[PDB]
Amino acid sequence: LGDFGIRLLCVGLKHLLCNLKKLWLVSCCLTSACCQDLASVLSTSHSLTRLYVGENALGDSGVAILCEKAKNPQCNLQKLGLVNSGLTSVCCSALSSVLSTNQNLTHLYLRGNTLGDKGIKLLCEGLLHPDCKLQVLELDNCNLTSHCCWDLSTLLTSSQSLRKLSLGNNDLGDLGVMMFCEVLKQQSCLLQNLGLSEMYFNYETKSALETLQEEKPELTVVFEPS
Amino acid sequence: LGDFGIRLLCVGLKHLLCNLKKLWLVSCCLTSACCQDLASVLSTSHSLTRLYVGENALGDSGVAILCEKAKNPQCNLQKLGLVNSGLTSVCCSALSSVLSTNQNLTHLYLRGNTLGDKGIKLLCEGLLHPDCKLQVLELDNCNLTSHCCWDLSTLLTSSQSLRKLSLGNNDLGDLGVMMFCEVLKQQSCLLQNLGLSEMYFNYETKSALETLQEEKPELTVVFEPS
Repeated sequence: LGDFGIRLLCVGLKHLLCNLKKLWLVSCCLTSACCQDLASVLSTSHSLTRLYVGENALGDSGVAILCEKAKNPQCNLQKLGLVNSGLTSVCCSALSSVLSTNQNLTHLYLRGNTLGDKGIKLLCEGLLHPDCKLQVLELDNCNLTSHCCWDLSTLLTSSQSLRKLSLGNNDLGDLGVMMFCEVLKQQSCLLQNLGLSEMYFNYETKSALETLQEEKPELTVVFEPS
Repeated sequence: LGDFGIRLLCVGLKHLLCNLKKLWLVSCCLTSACCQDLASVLSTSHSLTRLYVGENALGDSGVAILCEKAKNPQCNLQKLGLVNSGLTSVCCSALSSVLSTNQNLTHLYLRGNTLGDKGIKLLCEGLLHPDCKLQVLELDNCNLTSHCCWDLSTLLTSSQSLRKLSLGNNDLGDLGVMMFCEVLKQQSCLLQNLGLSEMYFNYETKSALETLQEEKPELTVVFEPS
């Protein structure tokens, strides 16, 4: 269902009496060209809350379009599946704007996007905003490294809305993770799965993670690979 | 004084009654080809203790040659200036062998060599050896990152011979440095300049470094850039 298919599909999505709530357009050979129509659906639709458009060519220039309308505080978007969209840090300022302004957005899935450390810093500007209500943030293969741990650490204790943070298959660094343990103990509200899957650590780090689960029993799970 | 010049120079260096102790061949348009002759000088010379051959094309394949003779426990080499020699982690196993076996080697200067984290791991195998007597190790622009901090941390407290460690212009990470502070306090003998020059840190890290100097007064200096 390439870009043209979306132009046609959006005819129904923007239509009155269209009560569709969840729409998956994952891997539909889409490009940023279709974002102009999807953005309109997000703006006008009274019912669409779950939009999954990852595994597409909706790169930074595409997300910026979706964000221009998704940032509207009256938008009903709750879950945004911009997974393997080929995003870079370039559009994280747009995602940040949406996170900051759109109080209805509770789940954002960015895995597969090579956002790097710059992207995390930009997202944090929104995530740490008092009006951000994001609960679940997924950051697996996002090409992150240890230099972003200070910003992720900030989110772990400073974001009062965040509940889950699915860090994953990226070379984050085991030392960085040990820092997370120390800060999470400081009354963090991040009680859901912390990810860190497919991420390997030395002994001291693994010990720290096991300790965290015991010392902070309100935490659902670390979910180490071994 | 290219490789040929060295072949001629070594005639005097290998000669009896040649009491030369310090020789600088820095930036002399040398390649690994000359190492065959320099290595012979190191093996036979009764007086040469200071050999500086950096800023040359004496890459990994060149160092391996020098190491083959410098590793000899009867070698009089004390300072080895393999600075900007264009070395990679490939020859660090050779340098490790020298550090482990040659008890007369007290200063090793590797700045400018893109050794990376793999190089540090390999050097540590030698540096942490009970027979290693190295006192000064220079690692400035060595293309290191935060993933080597566990091995450097081990070096900081486990090597009883090391006195100075000139970490420098590399993106080591400020979190990594904070770890160094914590371990140095554990009766480290590394009381000389810790380098970390031209390396910029966040507030918490700078505070930790200033604290280290106050809490561990036997430490000569951290030497932060600001």
